Amino acid sequence: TTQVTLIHKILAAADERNLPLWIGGGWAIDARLGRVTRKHDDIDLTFPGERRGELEAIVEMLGGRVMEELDYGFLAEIGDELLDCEPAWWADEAYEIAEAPQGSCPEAAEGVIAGRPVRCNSWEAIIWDYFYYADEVPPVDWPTKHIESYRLACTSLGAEKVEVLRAAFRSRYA
Ligand SMILES: NC[C@H]1O[C@H](O[C@H]2[C@H](O)[C@@H](O[C@H]3O[C@H](CO)[C@@H](O)[C@H](N)[C@H]3OP(=O)(O)OC[C@H]3O[C@@H](n4cnc5c(N)ncnc54)[C@H](O)[C@@H]3O)[C@H](N)C[C@@H]2N)[C@H](N)C[C@@H]1O
Ligand SMILES: [Mn+2]
Ligand SMILES: [Mn+2]
Repeated sequence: TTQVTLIHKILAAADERNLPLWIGGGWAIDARLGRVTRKHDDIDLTFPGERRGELEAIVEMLGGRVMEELDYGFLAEIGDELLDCEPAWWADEAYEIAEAPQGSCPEAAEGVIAGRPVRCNSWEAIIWDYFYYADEVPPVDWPTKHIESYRLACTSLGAEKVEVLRAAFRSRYA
C-alpha cells in the first residue's frame, strides 16, 4: 500500500494545483483494468513539460528529490520509491508525449487506482513503449514480468489494433 498511498498523495497535490499528471507503464495498465495485477518496481508519470517546476515542487513538499536527468525526462525519489517522469507537450488540443501516438495523454480520467479516478496514458502509448523496449532490448532477454504485462495490454487493446500499431512503429523507424 506504500506505492498506492504515494500515488494518491502525488495526484492530490497535483489536483490542488490544477496540474494534470498521467500515470504510465505498469500502474497505467492496472488503472485502466481497475485492478492491481502485480508488484510494480517504480511509479511512471507523464507531466506537462512547461510545468516541470510544479512537479518538482510536489516531489520536494512530499520529502523527495530529483535524482537523475534522463534522456527522456527525469528520475525522482520519495522515500524508497522511484518516480520515473516524462514530459508531454501541448499540441493544440492535448498534451502529447514526444514521438508517441496521438491521444497519449487523454484529458479524461480513464483509470482507477483503489477507488480513485486517475488520468493514465492511453493503451496505444503504453504498448508503443513496449515496441521501443523490443528494439533496445531483445524480447527473449526481457524479464518475464514485462512479457506478461505486454500480453495483458495487447489483450486489452486488441490484437487487430496492436498489429496495426506495430506496423506503424516499424514504418516510422524504417
Ligand atoms: N517518448 C519517447 C521515449 O519513449 C521510450 O522511453 C520510455 C522509457 O523507456 C521508460 O522507462 C523505462 O526504460 C528506462 C530505460 O530507458 C528504465 O530505466 C525505466 N525503469 C523503464 O520504466 P519501466 O521499467 O517502469 O517500464 C515502463 C515501460 O517502458 C518499457 N520498458 C520497461 N523496461 C524497459 C527498459 N529497461 N528499457 C526500455 N523500455 C523499457 C515497457 O514498455 C514498460 O511498460 C519511461 N518510463 C517512459 C518512456 N516513454 C523509449 N525507450 C525512448 C524514447 O525517447
Ligand atoms: Mn522496470
Ligand atoms: Mn514502471
